[PDB]
Amino acid sequence: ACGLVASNLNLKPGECLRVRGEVAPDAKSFVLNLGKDSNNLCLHFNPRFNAHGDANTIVCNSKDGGAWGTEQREAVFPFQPGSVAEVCITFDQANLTVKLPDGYEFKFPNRLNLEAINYMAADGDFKIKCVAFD
Amino acid sequence: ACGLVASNLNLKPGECLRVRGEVAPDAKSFVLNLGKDSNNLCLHFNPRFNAHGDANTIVCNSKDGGAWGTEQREAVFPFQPGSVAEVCITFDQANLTVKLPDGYEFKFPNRLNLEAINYMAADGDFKIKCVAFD
Ligand SMILES: CO[C@@H]1[C@@H](n2cc(-c3nc(Cl)cs3)nn2)[C@@H](O)[C@@H](CO)O[C@@H]1Sc1cc(Br)cnc1C#N
Ligand SMILES: CO[C@@H]1[C@@H](n2cc(-c3nc(Cl)cs3)nn2)[C@@H](O)[C@@H](CO)O[C@@H]1Sc1cc(Br)cnc1C#N
Repeated sequence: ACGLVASNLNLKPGECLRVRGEVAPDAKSFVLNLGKDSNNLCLHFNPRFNAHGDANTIVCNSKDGGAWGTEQREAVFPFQPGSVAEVCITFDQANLTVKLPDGYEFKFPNRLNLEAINYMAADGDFKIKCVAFD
Repeated sequence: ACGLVASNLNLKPGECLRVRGEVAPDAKSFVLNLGKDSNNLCLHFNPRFNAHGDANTIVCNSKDGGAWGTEQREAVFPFQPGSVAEVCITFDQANLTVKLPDGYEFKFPNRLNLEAINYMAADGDFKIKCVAFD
């Protein structure tokens, strides 16, 4: 975790986390992690421009006691090298809902049953401009 | 800090950090810490409504290897219990500049000669709602 790390977030079900940043002009990939701590992530949100054998694909996963879950890939890639992008995340007992920069929404299943999200971390080719907590 | 803790901020000289939060309805005092880590703070920003023998006074200090420096007190207190408040902070080699909710500005000397601020923490009667980087 070499980008921003925030802890003690106490983000509750139905509350909105908003992250705005600028995608690097030569971006390969970037990451937003949410969960309890670095080893227990309800969401690893990983847009891949050209990385790990994916092109223009969002890969999401969970991490439970340091172990990756099953990957989920999306049908849409509303990111552009160089461009500002905002991502909004909420959750309930069943899913996280991720709203992307073109307003497209997808759900990622809530695997860890967290009562609250206490940890967020950013990494890769995305410079954070702001974060809002409900 | 029961409040938000952020690390890897990489805030550079001349960049503006904007922190917006909610002052608790019955607020006694709150803290914003900036520096290298919890033991090495270029700014401990401590508005005291009624705490530690101060009434409606901003106390600022530095912390160097765990040691509190010489306290600085301000003549102005533009905070109200049960309100939103924003503080904006920048620095150079000589001083931090703190801009308060009514636009009042004061300087606090840069005693640790930090060339980046990597650590922020909130504590006490203030819930961080938003953080912006320039
Ligand atoms: C390559 O690693 C990635 C992981 N990764 C990316 C990053 C970073 N990117 C930046 Cl930017 C900064 S840090 N850190 N770890 C992660 O995205 C994971 C999600 O399932 O996929 C593969 S590992 C993996 C997991 C499973 Br399940 C199956 N196959 C593979 C692979 N390959
Ligand atoms: C009381 O403690 C405070 C310190 N403090 C406040 C908090 C918190 N407030 C919240 Cl809300 C959450 S955590 N934690 N530690 C700090 O503000 C310090 C600044 O100089 O003054 C005194 S200690 C001190 C330092 C010096 Br130099 C001289 N006298 C004293 C005292 N007393």
